[PDB]
Amino acid sequence: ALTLGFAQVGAESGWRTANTESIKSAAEEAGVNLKFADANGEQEKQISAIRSFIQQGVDVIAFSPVVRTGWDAVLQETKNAGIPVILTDRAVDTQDTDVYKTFIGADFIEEGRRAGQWVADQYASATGPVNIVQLEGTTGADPAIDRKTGFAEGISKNPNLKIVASQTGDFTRSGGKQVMEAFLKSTPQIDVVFAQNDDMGLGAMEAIEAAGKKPGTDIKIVAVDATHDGMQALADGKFNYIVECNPLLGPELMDLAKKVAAGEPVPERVVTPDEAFDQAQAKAALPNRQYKLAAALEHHHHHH
Ligand SMILES: OC[C@@H]1O[C@@H](O)[C@H](O)[C@H]1O
Ligand SMILES: [Zn+2]
Ligand SMILES: [Zn+2]
Ligand SMILES: [Zn+2]
Ligand SMILES: [Zn+2]
Ligand SMILES: [Zn+2]
Ligand SMILES: [Zn+2]
Ligand SMILES: [Zn+2]
Repeated sequence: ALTLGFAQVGAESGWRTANTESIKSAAEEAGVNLKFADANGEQEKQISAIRSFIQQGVDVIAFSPVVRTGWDAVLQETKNAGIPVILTDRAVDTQDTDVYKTFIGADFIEEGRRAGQWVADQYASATGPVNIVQLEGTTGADPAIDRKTGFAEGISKNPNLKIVASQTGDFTRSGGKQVMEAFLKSTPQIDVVFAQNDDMGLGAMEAIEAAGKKPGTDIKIVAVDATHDGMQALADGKFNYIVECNPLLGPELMDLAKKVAAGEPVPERVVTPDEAFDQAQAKAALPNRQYKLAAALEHHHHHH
C-alpha cells in the first residue's frame, strides 16, 4: 500500500466539501491508504496534523495551507524526516529552497481578472458611476489575496467602476450575510457585488432578498467556484456571472502521490482549467456536472 497524509483547511464552502469528497473518493478508487485530517480553519490544527504524519512515518504528506505564512519550520521538519510534500489549491510564503515537490491548483488571479473584466464589459456605456461591493475571502489565504488583486486588474481599465466597500467574510454563508447586510446599511447605493466564493455570494443574496431588494436585477451578483447551489442560483436568475474553480483535485493528487513516492519526475506546478457562465449557459451546464468537471480537470496544463 501507499500512505498519503492529507490535512484539509476545513469545510467552510461547498467547494471545500467537494474538494474533501474528491480527495477521499479518489484515494479508494486509486488504492491509497489515506490518513485524512481536518484543521477546521485554524493553522495550528493543520500544523499538528502535519506533525503527526511525520511521527506516523507516512510515505507522502499533502496539504492545503489555510494561510500563506507560518509554514517555514514545519515544511523544513518534513524535509529533515525525508517525507515529500505535494501542495493543493492554496500556495505558501516560504523562503527555504525545494520545500515541496509540486502544487496542484487554480489561477486565482485570472479567476478574479475574469470577473472584473465581466463587470467592466457589462458597465461599458455606464452614464454615471457603478458601485462595486467586494466580499473578501479569509484574511491570509492565497485565493483571497490573489482574487482581490486580479479583480482590480479587471476593473482598472474603466474609472466609472470603483470598489466603494471591501471586507472579509471568511468564505462562509454566515459571513457572507453578516458582511453584506453591513454594506446594505452602511453603503447607500450598490450596483453590483463581487463574492470571492459563491458561498459568501449566496449568504449575500439572502441579505438582498431580506432587505426587500431583487438579486440578479436590483443588485447583480458575480462570484467564483461554480458549486451546485451557486450554479442553481444563476440558473434561476439570482446570480449573473460565476467563474468556475475546479474542486476535483483527487484523481491527479493520487497520480502525483504515486509518482512522487516512487520518485518519478513531476512538473513544478499544475493549473486546473476554468470557464464561466451566464444564466443560460449555467442552465445547460447543470446536467451531468460531476462528469463534465472530472473531464475538465483531465485538460489541466503544466508549469514545468
Ligand atoms: O482554496 C480555494 C477556496 O477555498 C474555499 O473555502 C473556497 O470556496 C475556494 O474558492
Ligand atoms: Zn464519498
Ligand atoms: Zn526556513
Ligand atoms: Zn449539490
Ligand atoms: Zn467545466
Ligand atoms: Zn499531468
Ligand atoms: Zn508537462
Ligand atoms: Zn500557464
